[PDB]
Amino acid sequence: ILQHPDGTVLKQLQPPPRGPRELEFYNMVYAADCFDGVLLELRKYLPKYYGIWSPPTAPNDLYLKLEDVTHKFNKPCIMDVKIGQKSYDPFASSEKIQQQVSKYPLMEEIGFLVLGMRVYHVHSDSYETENQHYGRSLTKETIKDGVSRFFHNGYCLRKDAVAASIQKIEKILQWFENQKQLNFYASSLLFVYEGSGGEVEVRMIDFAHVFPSNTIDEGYVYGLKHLISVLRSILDN
Ligand SMILES: c1cc(-c2onc3ccc(-c4nnn[nH]4)cc23)cc(C2CCN(C3CCC3)CC2)c1
Repeated sequence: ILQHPDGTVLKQLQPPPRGPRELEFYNMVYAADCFDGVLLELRKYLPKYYGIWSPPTAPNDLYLKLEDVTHKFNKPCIMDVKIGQKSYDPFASSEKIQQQVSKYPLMEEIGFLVLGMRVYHVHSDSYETENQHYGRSLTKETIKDGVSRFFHNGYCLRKDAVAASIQKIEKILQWFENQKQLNFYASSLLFVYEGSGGEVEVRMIDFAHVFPSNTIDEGYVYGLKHLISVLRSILDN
């Protein structure tokens, strides 16, 4: 992710087939002739899409120009959560399935994985960052506290942001409960709140493994529901 002062991020297309798939996903969704009400509603929950972008002198070098979801924040607190029971897609090999499950074998059980968080602490005027290994360390025993960490400013638990996150996730869940045409693997929710009341972003990102489907995305739903349940329990801290 490259953060542009103009309020966008540039995301470089991943190597094929993933990068091209993500381009096609955005293209399909933000198709200017798209009257599909499912895809029209989905736009609300994605970064705004400004089309494919390449440097003036390098047509080879492909990026997506996306809304920076953090842009309107002063001190954004950012958490990326991979959603679903499976982070491998329907066309993965045995090896690829094994690669994906081994990365985090609790994916089926929990239905989400914290990819990272960046949390502004007021009293130190600084950020705590957690990486891949943080979320991949979390077990059933420690997931609730693992998530809670995101909402700690080093003086209070930001229950406002927790409650707001549930409310926004709920609308995304409603979207998924009303569509049977897309299944989403290894995709994420980007949570943002103000670290400097209820000012929150929750957006879907990372679409290198979104496939056509005939069924409810049950794995994504399970993850949203479980994530909500964790967030709900945190409101009782
Ligand atoms: C500032 C802005 C964004 C961001 O803001 N708007 C965004 C829109 C899309 C994406 C995006 N799409 N695909 N992957 N990221 C990312 C966006 C994302 C971040 C961080 C960038 C680093 N990622 C990594 C670290 C854990 C995974 C966590 C999220 C920081």
